[PDB]
Amino acid sequence: CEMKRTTLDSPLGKLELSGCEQGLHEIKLLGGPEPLMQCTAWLNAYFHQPEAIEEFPVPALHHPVFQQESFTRQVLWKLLKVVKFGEVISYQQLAALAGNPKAARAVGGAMRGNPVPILIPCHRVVCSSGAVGLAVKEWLLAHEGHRLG
DNA sequence: GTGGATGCGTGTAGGT
DNA sequence: CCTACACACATCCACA
Ligand SMILES: [Zn+2]
Repeated sequence: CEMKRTTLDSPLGKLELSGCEQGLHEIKLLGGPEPLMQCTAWLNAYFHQPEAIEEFPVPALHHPVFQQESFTRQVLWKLLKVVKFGEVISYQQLAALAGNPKAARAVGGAMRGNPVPILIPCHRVVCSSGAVGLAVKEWLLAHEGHRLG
């Protein structure tokens, strides 16, 4: 893992993309490799072309959580593959969806644990009460057309 | 290790 | 709607 970084300007501020050649390791908000370019492209699309987003290639993930099966990995995967743009799901819904229905709260942890936010929409996961750096979650949701309250 | 403590949840229940 | 509470549960953390 000979680490590589790169920072991209976004509506949210400065996103620092870091990963190796075997994939993206992490997307982090502050305020030369392919999985990095793919991710940069993808992120740009998400911000200025959410229509053709499903067209841009998802970068390869190489963060340790993505190096072996873990409930947390199952979740993050399910979440990315199932819940698409503009949609939302509740912790428990995802929990069951991932396999474990009673792991609603664990899923919350999995969300806290996501190393690649925005790419892996952990913002699209809300409370089964409809309830929703909170600013950013709300900004992403607004960007995906959601109401307030 | 193991074992208890932890938290981005949720349904039930009563109170304002 | 809101504080209170009981519970289920993958991780984390400190101690052995
Ligand atoms: Zn790597």
